[PDB]
Amino acid sequence: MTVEPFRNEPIETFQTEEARRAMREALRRVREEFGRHYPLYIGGEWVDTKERMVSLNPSAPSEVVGTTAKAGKAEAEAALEAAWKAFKTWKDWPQEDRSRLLLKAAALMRRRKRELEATLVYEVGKNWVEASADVAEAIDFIEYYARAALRYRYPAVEVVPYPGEDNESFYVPLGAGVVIAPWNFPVAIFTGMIVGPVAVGNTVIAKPAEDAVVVGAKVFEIFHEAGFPPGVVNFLPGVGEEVGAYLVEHPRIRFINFTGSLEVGLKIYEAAGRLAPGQTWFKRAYVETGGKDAIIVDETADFDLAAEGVVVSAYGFQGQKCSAASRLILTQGAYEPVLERVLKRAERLSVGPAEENPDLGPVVSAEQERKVLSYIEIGKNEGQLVLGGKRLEGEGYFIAPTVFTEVPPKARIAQEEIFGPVLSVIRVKDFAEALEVANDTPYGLTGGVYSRKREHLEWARREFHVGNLYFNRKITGALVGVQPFGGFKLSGTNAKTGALDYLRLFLEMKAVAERF
Amino acid sequence: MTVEPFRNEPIETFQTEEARRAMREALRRVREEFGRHYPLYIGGEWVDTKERMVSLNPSAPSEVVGTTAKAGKAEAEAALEAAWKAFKTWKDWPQEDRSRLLLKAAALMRRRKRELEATLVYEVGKNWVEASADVAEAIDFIEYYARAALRYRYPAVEVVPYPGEDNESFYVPLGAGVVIAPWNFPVAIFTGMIVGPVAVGNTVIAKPAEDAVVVGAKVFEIFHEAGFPPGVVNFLPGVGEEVGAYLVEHPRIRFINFTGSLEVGLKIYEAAGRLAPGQTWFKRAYVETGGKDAIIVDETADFDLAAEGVVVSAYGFQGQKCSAASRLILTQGAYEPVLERVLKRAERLSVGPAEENPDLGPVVSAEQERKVLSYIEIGKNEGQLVLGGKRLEGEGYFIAPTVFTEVPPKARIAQEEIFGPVLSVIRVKDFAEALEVANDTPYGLTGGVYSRKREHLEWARREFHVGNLYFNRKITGALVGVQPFGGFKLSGTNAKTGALDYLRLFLEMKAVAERF
Ligand SMILES: O=C(O)[C@H]1CCCN1
Ligand SMILES: O=C(O)[C@H]1CCCN1
Ligand code: NA
Ligand code: NA
Repeated sequence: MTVEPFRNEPIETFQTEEARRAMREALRRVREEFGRHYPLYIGGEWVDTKERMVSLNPSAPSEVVGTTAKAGKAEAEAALEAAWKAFKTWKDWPQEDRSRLLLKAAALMRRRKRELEATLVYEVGKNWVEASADVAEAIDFIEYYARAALRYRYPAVEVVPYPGEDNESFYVPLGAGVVIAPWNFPVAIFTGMIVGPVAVGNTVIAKPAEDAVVVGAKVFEIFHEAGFPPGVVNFLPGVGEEVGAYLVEHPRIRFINFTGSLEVGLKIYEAAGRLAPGQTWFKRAYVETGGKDAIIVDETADFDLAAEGVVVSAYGFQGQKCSAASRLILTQGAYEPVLERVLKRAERLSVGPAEENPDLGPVVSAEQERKVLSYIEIGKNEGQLVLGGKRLEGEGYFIAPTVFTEVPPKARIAQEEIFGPVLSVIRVKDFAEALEVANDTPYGLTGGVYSRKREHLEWARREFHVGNLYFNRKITGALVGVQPFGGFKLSGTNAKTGALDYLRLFLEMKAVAERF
Repeated sequence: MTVEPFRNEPIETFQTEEARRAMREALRRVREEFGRHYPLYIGGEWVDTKERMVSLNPSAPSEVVGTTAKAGKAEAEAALEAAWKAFKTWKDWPQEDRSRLLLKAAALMRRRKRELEATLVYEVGKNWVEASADVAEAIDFIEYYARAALRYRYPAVEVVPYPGEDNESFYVPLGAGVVIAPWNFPVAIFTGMIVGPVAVGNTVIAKPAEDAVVVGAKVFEIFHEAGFPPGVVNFLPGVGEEVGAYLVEHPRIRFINFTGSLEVGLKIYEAAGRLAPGQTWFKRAYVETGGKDAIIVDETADFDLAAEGVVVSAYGFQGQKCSAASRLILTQGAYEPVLERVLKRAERLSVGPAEENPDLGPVVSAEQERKVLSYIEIGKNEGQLVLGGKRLEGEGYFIAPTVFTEVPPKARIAQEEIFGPVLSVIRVKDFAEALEVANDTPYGLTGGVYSRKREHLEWARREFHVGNLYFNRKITGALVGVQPFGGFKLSGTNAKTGALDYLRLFLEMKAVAERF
C-alpha cells in the first residue's frame, strides 16, 4: 500500500477570517447540541444502560455538554467477550487491510476537525489552538501508526540463514487488552492508545476519562463509520474504578495501556504483575504517569525567547499537561532578568470561558480546582507567592496563573505534579547545580534548556535525564513522528508514542523452521 | 568497526582422532583441578568469604568438582554498589569499544572451548556433544550481541524532520540489573543473559544456579581476562533464595533477567511490579519459565525420521531442557508405526557417566532425581508405562529413558513440566485434534510437527501457538541468530534471545530537539 510520506497535520491558528468563521460555526453547532446522549459501544453497536453519566462544561458547570451510558462489570465482561471473538479474525487481516481502515478513520476525523475542536473547547475547556493541536495530534497518531504497522508485516524479522532450512520469524498480535485514557488529551491520547494496538491486530476495550466521555463517544462515531469489524474497538465510559479494576485484574485481559496519574499507574503496574486465577500469560502494562518538568535558563540565553517559552509551557492548557513546565530553574545571572520577563508576560494572560479563546480557560472539574487550590495553599507556606494564587470570579473553574519564587528543590510544590497553572521558580548557582536540581525528582518526562553555550546544551543532552528534551523552545506539544514521546523513572515505562517502537510493545514473535 | 558477517560456532561431533584426543586432554586437565576454590567476583576482583559452596559430579556424587564462595545480603549490596559506580562511566563507552570487549571475550572463550565443555561434562552431566553445543551457543551469544548492539548506536532512531530544528532520538542503557541463570545451560544461557544487557551499557550482577557454580566461575575468568572494567559484571554464587530475593526486591535494582521454573518466575514478575520503598522507576523483568512441548506426527510423515527427531528432542541432555519434547501427539494413522519406532530407538540408548559420552548421562542432582521419580510414580497412575520408568545402578543420578502411552491430554504428566527423560504419548483422531491437544497447556515455548502435507504444516505455522515451531526436524537446539528463542503464555515474556529485539529490552529512548 502506497500513500504519501507522513506529514504532521497543520495546527490551526485561526488568524485568517475563513478559520474564525469556520470555528464560530463549529462552536455554535456544538453548543446547540448540548445535552445529547451517547450510549456504550460494544461489538459494533451502541448499547445503552439504565444508569447515566453527566459531562459538564468547566467554563460554566451548570451546562450539561452531554450524557453517556455508564458501564458496569457486566458491560466490561460483554465487551471483553466481543473483543476476544473479534480478535480470532482481526489478527488474520492482511496488515495492508488494517492500515487502510486506519487511513479511512483519519480522513473521517480530518473531515470532522472543527467539530472535534469545538467539543474539546466546551467539554474540557481548551482554548481554540489547544483544541486544534489535540485534534491534529489524534489525526497524526492514525496516519503515523497506519504507516509504522506495515514495517512489522509478514515476515519482518531479520534472521541468520541455515543450510537445508527455511527459518522464518514473524510478529503476531497479543489479543484483547484495555486502554485507560486521560482527560487532558481526550482526542489525541485516547486515539493513539487505541489505534496503535489495533493497527497491528489487537482488539481493545477503551475506558475514557470521566471528564471527557462525550468527545470519546465522537471518536467512536468515527470508528463505527470507518468500519472496524464488531468488537475490534469497544467504548466503556463508567464512574470511578469498577470498570477499570475489573479489566485490569481480569485473567483474560492480555495487556493494559494507561496514561494518567502516578497513583493509578503504580497500582496498575503492580496488578499486571500478578497471575489472576486461571490466567495463562504474563500481562504487559504500558503506563505513562506524568512528570515534574523543568526549564533551565542560563545567563547566556535569549531572555525574551526564554520568558516566552516558559509562559507557553507553564500555562498552555492551564498547565494541565504531562509535559508542562512546572519548574523554572534559574542560574544566578539569569534569575532577575528572566523572572521579571516571565512575570510581565504571565500577568498579561487572559483567563476566561474557553469559547472566547482566552489565553487560559478553566481547570477541568471541581475536583481539579480543589486539588490545584489546595497545592497553592501548600506553596504559600513553601515559597514566596509573586503572581496569582487565587480562584477568579465566576461559576466556571477559573484559576489565575500562579508563580512561586525562592522554592526549595525539595518542597512539595517542586516535587509533586500539580497539573494546574502553577510555576515554581528555583534559584541555583551555575549550570551544574541547574542539572542536579532538574534531575533530582522522582520523574523524567520533559525538560528544557535555554542557553546559547554549546557546551551546556550538549551537557544537558547527555545528562538532563528526561525522555523528551528541548533546547531553545517550549517543552510541550511533542509532534507525532518527530519527537517520540515518553519518559524515564516514575514518568512511566518509556513506551515511546508517535514512534515506530511503540507498536512492537503490542506484538509477540514466532520463529518457524522447516527442515526440507 | 568491521568484522566478518556473523556465523554460528560449529558444534564439535568428535568424529576425528584429534578432537577425541583434544577432549581427553581437556577432561584430564579439568579433573586435576577438582581441588580448586572459586571466589565471588565483585568490582573487578575475586572476593572470598568464610562460608563455601560445594559442587558435586552428578555421575559420581561422592566426587567434588570444586568449591566456591557463598554470597549473602552483604556481598550482594556490595556488588550492587560496585555495579552502579561502573554504570556511570560504562554507559559512555562508544558502542564500538563495548562491542570489541565482547569480541575479545568470545575469542578467549573459543580458545578455552574444550576446558569449558569438559567442565560441563563433570559438573552438570552433559555428554560430549551436548557440552559442545552449550559452549558453542555461549560463543554465538557474545558474537551475535557484539554485532547486534551496533545497530543501536548513537543516534539510531528514525524520526520525521521538522523545519528549523534538529530532532535526534537515541537509546541509552537502563542501569544495573540482576541475572538469575539456570543450571541446564550454565555456560550459554548464563553468558547470553549477562552479555546482552552489558553490550549496550548496562551493568550486571550474575547469580549462577547452585548446580553449576564452577563453570559460571570459569566464565568469569574469561570476563576478567578480556578486561571488563571493575563493576560491569559481578559473580555471586549463593545458596537458596537469599541473594536473588534481596536483589529482585531491591529499590535500586533496575531490571531482572531470569531463566528457570515457572514457580520462581511468577514470584519474580509479581515482585518486579511493586515499587520497593524509595524506588524511583518501574522495574523491567524478563522471564523464561519453561515449557510442556509437543511433537505432532501425522500419517503422511516420514515415520523413521520422525522417530529419530522425537528421541533427540525427548532425551537430549536427559530431557532437562525447556525445549525438550515431553509430549508426543500422534494421529490415528501415525500412532502404531511411530510409537514402535520410538520404542525401538529409545531402547538402544545408553545411560552412564557423562564423560564416557553415553547417549544420556545422569540427571543433575539428588533433588532432580526425586522430582523425576515422583512424576514417574504419578505417571504410572495416569497412563501406561511402556519403557523405562526406573533408576539405574550407580551412585550417579542415572534414570532410564521413559515412555508413557494412552496419556489423557489433561493428566498431570501431559501438563506439568517434569524436566527429566520422560515422554508422554497422546493418541488423537486427526490433525485438527492434534493441534487442539498441542495448544491445550499453560505453556507455549517449543513445538514440532512431522508431516509431508503442506496444508497441515502451513496450518500449524498459523495456529500451533508456540514461539519456536520446527517442521520435520528436532525441536531443541535453537541456534543463536537463526531461531530467535523465547515463548508465549506461561513460557515467559517472549524476550527473544539470539535476536536483534533482545537488546532493545535493555535500552530506553531519549528524544532531544534543538530549535536553532
Ligand atoms: O503535550 C505534549 O507534549 C504531547 C504529549 C502527548 C500529548 N501531547
Ligand atoms: O535447547 C534449545 O532449544 C536452546 C534454547 C536455549 C538453550 N538452547
Ligand atoms: Na466535562
Ligand atoms: Na553440581
